[PDB]
Amino acid sequence: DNHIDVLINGCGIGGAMLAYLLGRQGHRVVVVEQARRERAINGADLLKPAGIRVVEAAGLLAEVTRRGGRVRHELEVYHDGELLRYFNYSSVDARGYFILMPCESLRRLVLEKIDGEATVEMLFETRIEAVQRDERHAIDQVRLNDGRVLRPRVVVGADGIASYVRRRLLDIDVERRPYPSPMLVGTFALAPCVAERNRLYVDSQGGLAYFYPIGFDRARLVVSFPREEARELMADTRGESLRRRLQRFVGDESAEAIAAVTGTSRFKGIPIGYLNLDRYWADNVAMLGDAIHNVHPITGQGMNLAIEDASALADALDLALRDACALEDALAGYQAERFPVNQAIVSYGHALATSLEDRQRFAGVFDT
Ligand SMILES: Cc1cc2nc3c(=O)[nH]c(=O)nc-3n(C[C@H](O)[C@H](O)[C@H](O)COP(=O)(O)OP(=O)(O)OC[C@H]3O[C@@H](n4cnc5c(N)ncnc54)[C@H](O)[C@@H]3O)c2cc1C
Repeated sequence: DNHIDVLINGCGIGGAMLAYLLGRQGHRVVVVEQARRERAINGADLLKPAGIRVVEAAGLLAEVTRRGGRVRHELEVYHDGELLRYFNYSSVDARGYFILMPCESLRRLVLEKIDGEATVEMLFETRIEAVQRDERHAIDQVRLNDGRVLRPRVVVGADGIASYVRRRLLDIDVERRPYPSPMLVGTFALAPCVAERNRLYVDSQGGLAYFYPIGFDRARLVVSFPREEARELMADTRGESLRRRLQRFVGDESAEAIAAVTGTSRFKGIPIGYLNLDRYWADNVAMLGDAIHNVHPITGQGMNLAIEDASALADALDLALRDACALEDALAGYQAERFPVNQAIVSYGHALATSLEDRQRFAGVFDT
């Protein structure tokens, strides 16, 4: 009646994909999102092979490239201007390729599919107000800020790095530790060199610049420098100090990409955390994506891991909701499958970010 299978807090890329996968299975899903639907959150751009498998299982892979997603299989990494590593991800495995696809492009696609799933109801500009638990400490009722009351079998935090579900429903507090270098991303015209190949540049002074195409006709430039330097560089908004700083460690192959940086004003900061929560669930409440882990954005994997979590959670929840197994066993299974994968990328990110300056150490991180 007001009984539903799953109440998903947050309709980000993780939450959307979980809602679609559950809705495809005929589960009764309510998604609560505080923002308006059209609010575009720019975000990560990368899908790695495991994420691509989810997209492919959702029936979405063709539409990803039709909407500007790009299949790639190479990366060059430079340190102090010289090539350190070249990676061909498909040299052994034809499916080793990755995809560049803006988070918001993929989320809009998924939302279009949800629009046709009659068992899913998406509520925008809506928030959870209060919950009630039963004698077994499972949430049994949820009231929303519009006055709507629901009775869900399962509550999911897909609500991102400041997860309400984590903080308020599970009462978990997370220590922060900021990094000393921020990371910022800007969008520019696309140079032939960027269209050709992804190139990452780092230097012994702690500079980083990563150039890669996005969409049909744009390029990203992701940069990082120590905080005060980064501030000075972004202050000069016609961009001359940044172009010059890039020229110190970015060689001729990417000269046109550097010339494409006409200004600094549309650079955006990127969140940087370090987390992998030792529990992904309690009672009938589970979490995914940035609610449970924060990887250094140097890895590129924030969206990708949210999508991998979503798929594993949809599998585990489908089992529970079908009565193939007890919810606690299904949630325990979700955690065992995801935790080691998320942990490895969280460790890898931190190892990469802290080893920039040291050419040998940085190459060693790539290899291991
Ligand atoms: C500009 C930008 C650049 C980025 N670049 C990178 C990068 O280069 N590499 C990288 O690895 N990662 C990057 N990230 C991080 C990456 O986008 C995220 O890791 C990814 O989106 C996580 O997906 P998620 O579904 O878990 O959460 P999110 O995509 O954060 O989605 C959470 C959703 O929950 C909603 N929400 C939050 N609180 C509530 C509430 N109380 N009630 C209801 N709804 C709520 C939010 O509005 C949002 O829609 C970037 C992020 C930003 C914003």
